[PDB]
Amino acid sequence: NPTYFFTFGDSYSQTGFSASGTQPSASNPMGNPDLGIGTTTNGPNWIGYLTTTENASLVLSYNLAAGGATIDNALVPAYPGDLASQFRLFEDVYADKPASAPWSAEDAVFGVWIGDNDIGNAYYSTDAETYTPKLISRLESLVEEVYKNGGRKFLFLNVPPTSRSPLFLEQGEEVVKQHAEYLSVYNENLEGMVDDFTKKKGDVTTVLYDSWSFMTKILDDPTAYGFPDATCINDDGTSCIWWDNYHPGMKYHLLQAEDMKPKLRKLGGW
Repeated sequence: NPTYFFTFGDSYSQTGFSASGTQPSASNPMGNPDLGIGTTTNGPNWIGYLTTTENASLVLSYNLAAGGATIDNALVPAYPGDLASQFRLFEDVYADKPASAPWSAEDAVFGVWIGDNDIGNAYYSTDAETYTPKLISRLESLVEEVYKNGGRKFLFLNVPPTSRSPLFLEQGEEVVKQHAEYLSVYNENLEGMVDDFTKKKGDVTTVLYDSWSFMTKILDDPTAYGFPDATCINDDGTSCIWWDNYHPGMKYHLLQAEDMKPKLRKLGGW
């Protein structure tokens, strides 16, 4: 009895899954591409680990995340595959519960990790207090589309401290600070939305995962986690926290997935 895990997000979540590629099955839970391909980590990412390593029962992964995505190109634009377009792909192929993904309220989990690229492209040009609610409201409206389809179990990840990626550190401490302060307001508004949605609906099971505090703990004490420092880059994905100047490697993603497992038990697959 599988859990259907539909995910939405950006390069921290992409695996290159195609809706016309091989579809998830018990023998092939990611569908496509092979587990460990298509990511920004040198191997599996958090979704691959949650699906195949941390799972307590069969999890089938339909991963619609796309590189560089923002929430909606009508707000902060970037690439064609914004979160809105990912939700449209879901509506076009999976929302109506086809034989290849015959999901129900009791066995579908919708995971969303989004907002980093919106912050990264708006943190110096917009007022966080009045602009981040517009981003969060659009996210909520997209979540409502899945609710109307019958989705009831939701996983939201807050934005991690990308302010401390090598890419941002190179821009100076005051830019790190400006970006971090904006990011904090987004994450507060995300938590508020998730709380309000949960209470207003009354029939949903939700998890807000604080990726920000977890990664911050590792960046603040990297050697406790087997990393030599908090800034080095290594594309092996394991020798350093960072796989390139902006994206963490498979070791970080595994540590995060292991941290998430206990917090995901109420969602059915862990």
